Amino acid sequence: GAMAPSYRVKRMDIAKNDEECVVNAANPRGLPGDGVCKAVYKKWPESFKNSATPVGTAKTVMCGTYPVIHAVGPNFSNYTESEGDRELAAAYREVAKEVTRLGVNSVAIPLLSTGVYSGGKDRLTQSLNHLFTAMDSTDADVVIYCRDKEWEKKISEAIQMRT
Ligand SMILES: OCc1ccc2c(c1)CCO2
Ligand SMILES: OCc1ccc2c(c1)CCO2
Ligand SMILES: [Cl-]
Ligand SMILES: [Cl-]
Repeated sequence: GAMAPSYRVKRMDIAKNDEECVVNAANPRGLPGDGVCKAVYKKWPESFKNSATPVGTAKTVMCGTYPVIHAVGPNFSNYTESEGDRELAAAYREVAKEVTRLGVNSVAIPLLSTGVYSGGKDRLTQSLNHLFTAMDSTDADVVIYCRDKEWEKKISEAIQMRT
């Protein structure tokens, strides 16, 4: 575990992370995808061997010894707000199981269902709060990766609000 498990946020490409494993914002089919998923495919293409897994689940595939945790958030275009909320909570609970199983001391994690799967809504708070609910009981250092300058500020404020 980490010395003093922390949350941090960085505004940069998760494919450049400095952590012991990465969480992909995957699609259920293990396809290269777009956004975070395509960055992950370019950097760790070997990790897409038999990476297909259902919505609300996570499936780890090793790229060398580097673990890629393929987490499948719901596409809110297709799910109801209620069912999508359940599946998004579930995906992060499966990430926490994988992070624990792997024995890593740090993980790089994107905000699931906030991009193309957001159904055109701002889900920063929804996605981050489900991230915290899952990861709070883990002792890995968590580094959240985002693209937008205003999102960085809001995620940082949310982390600091808990102290
Ligand atoms: O698409 C690659 C990429 C990802 C995050 C990010 C940047 C680029 C600039 C600021 O943060
Ligand atoms: O612009 C697409 C994109 C790619 C990688 C990545 C992000 C976005 C946020 C953190 O990591
Ligand atoms: Cl997304
Ligand atoms: Cl972002």
